[PDB]
Amino acid sequence: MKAANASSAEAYRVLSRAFRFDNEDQKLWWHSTAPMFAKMLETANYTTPCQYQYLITYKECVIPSLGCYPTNSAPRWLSILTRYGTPFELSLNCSNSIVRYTFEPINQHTGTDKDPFNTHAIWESLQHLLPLEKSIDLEWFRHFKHDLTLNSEESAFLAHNDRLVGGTIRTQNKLALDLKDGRFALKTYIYPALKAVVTGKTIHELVFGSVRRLAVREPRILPPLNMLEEYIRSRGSKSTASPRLVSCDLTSPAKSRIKIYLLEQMVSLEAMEDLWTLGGRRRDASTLEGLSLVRELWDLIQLSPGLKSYPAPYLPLGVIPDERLPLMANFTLHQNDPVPEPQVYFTTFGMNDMAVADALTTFFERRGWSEMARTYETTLKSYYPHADHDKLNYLHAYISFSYRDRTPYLSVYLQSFETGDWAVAPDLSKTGVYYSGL
Amino acid sequence: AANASSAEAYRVLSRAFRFDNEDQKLWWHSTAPMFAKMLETANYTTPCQYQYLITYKECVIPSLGCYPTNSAPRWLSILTRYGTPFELSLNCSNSIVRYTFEPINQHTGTDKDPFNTHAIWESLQHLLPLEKSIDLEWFRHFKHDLTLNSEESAFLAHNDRLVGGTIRTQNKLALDLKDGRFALKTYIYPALKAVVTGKTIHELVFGSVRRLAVREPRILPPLNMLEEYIRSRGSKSTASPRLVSCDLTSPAKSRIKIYLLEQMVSLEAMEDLWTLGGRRRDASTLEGLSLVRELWDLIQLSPGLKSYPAPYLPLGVIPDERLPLMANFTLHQNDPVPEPQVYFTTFGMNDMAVADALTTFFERRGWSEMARTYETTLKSYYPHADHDKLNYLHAYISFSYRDRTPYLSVYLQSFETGDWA
Repeated sequence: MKAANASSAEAYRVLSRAFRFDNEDQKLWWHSTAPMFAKMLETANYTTPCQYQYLITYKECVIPSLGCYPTNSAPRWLSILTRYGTPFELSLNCSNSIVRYTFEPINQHTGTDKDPFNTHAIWESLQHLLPLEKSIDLEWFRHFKHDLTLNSEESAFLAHNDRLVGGTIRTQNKLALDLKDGRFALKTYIYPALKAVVTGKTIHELVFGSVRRLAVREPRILPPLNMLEEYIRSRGSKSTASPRLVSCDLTSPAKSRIKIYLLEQMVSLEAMEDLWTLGGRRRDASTLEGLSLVRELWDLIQLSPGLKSYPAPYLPLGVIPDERLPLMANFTLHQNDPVPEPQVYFTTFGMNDMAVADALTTFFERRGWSEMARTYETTLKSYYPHADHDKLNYLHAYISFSYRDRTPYLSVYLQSFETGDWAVAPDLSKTGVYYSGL
Repeated sequence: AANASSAEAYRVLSRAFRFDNEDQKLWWHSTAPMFAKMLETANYTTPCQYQYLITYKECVIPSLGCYPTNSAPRWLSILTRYGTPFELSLNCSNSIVRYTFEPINQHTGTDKDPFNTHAIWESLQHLLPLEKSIDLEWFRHFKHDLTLNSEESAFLAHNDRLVGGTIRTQNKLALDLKDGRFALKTYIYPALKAVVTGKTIHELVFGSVRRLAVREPRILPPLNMLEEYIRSRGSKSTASPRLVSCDLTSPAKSRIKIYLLEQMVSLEAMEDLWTLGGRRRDASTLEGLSLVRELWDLIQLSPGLKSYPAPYLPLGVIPDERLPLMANFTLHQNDPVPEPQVYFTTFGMNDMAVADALTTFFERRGWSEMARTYETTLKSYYPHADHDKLNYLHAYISFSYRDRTPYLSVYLQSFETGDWA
């Protein structure tokens, strides 16, 4: 029978009738991403006024910061945000039905000699969002931006010496919005890799150094920072885990959570357990309860185990993945908890989407999330209603898990590009060095 | 200002040739402008240019599989970082062009040959009649010992967790084009054989050469010395055996090479391979070492330990990687000491910078013609590229030194050349 299509979502259709677009790229970005976004909000039980509110802020404040509409046939900025280098991604917190999105701000100077590593554009996006949420605070943002991203003179140096960085993805920072209660919370993610190159320091040194400087004025983050650094040092110089980025909430320093992210190139349950417990340092009842759910998710998802290289820097659009990625975990430095809190990522990108959806659905049923369980797969298909669904192997980028207040928090991060009726407006998943199938 | 698609032999043969499928036609136009221009610039006579290009088109192109794109299933070869199964190389010291390829046929990657261990025999069938001096005695020995057989292939296909992401190439062929003939070589990759047999690659390679040495005892002394050197590096060594190659010719004339991957990119690591940990201290070794050091200084490889990279890259994607070194050791039948050849693995580095470094090296050896034209010719292979931003043309540079003669070869991206698209 005729199946659900996200291009039918009413808020999408109504807003399309109302909006001014002065630029073809913004119009394309809207029609490419809004069907899925509107459908995701609807299915997550956002009220109709909230659906309008969040889509309008997205169109007016965010779309103009997404750059040219991405194609393989013209130059575009390649973002670390997705494997295809596109600068936008939706995520759903399945436990509390909160929609989130992340984007990499891009403007006219991005990738030119005025801003060759895209270190300046974020300020222009912040200019547009700030008036809408008076609780936004940039104190920590400013600190990490200064310490962990390229400044103008480092940018000029690296641009003139760009053979040092070749095909490296250049993203310095992204923003994320969590959509709740007619408001939004803003977060930043900061990528110190190129700052490490220009300074001759390691990412570890930059990140731990910057947080320690912050801890002079906010001493409450020091105990978990110290524990995290001890855990890291205990793994030795041949460790499979390495620090790669930081994030923080753009809110009052009293409340903001700093997260430090470790890439974990060993894909194994043992590696994920070691991260979850920080090498047996984090052993309390609630942690061990959460660990049983990590193990259940591990068993359901069936990631391809073993050591993983870094992948190709990006995939051209239209290309079917033939790859498996490292794991990742991050650690929150809670102001009221001496032990860092882990969140782990099951990196599913490249795996069969219908099998991942089945694993998620089983997990949802086991948690008694009966709404999520019966709607998830039908809704996911509606995002890409013209696709050969059983062959897809790139919709689920990763699944994140944390356990706090004895509550499982599971989020899915999903390909968000050319959704709904876009596709109408030789089975590669099963060849190459990996097999992906139902 | 030159364009490889102007090469006369390429233009003329393009007017002459029958192609029965689009894949072969695309392979020809993709690779032949560079191939023809390379033969021209290396001073091959006109009849030689035609002879080698015709044999390539008729005997090799039909063994290259489907034309590589990102939108259709294809065999991913270990020969290049993009998984394409063809690569040209130029010996810059003697102006000899070589090409290497991985035989592929209709059964490659199917349940009949899931690791592409059988296709090579068909390619050999097409080449054998053209060159009377091809001999397969050592080939059959090494292929038996070091590549997967049908049973092992079926076992690994049903236990794919053991293979997971790994590039599956078992064996490649190489042709050296000299004096109206060609010399045929094979490279054999025992990694998956090691998985199924439980042997290390070291055990497989050294065992197989020891077995051959029963019939050819003259290879034993250099093999023993090489193994002694490897053993002296211990169990945490940054260098490990990865593959073997040999000539496909009379055993009396054939050289076996054993290849070590060296994860530590440093002049120290390079020198230790060059001297076999101080075992080679003769005048000739030291003259060669002088040039190794000069090349190291000019090329400026990024030093430090390097991980294995992604198994391959999608076509079109510029790399962000720096790679391990490699060295091989020749077992000469008339020399007790193994001879090293070292590889400066340049893939991922700025190509114009590497071409500048090679140009300086050539000038310094008095190779005036080579120095004057190297960069112009290289640009002519990819005439529409933004040359100063290229970082994937020079895969690696190899170097050996013997009989007062420095042998420098370049191995080059060979795909979508001249006026492509």
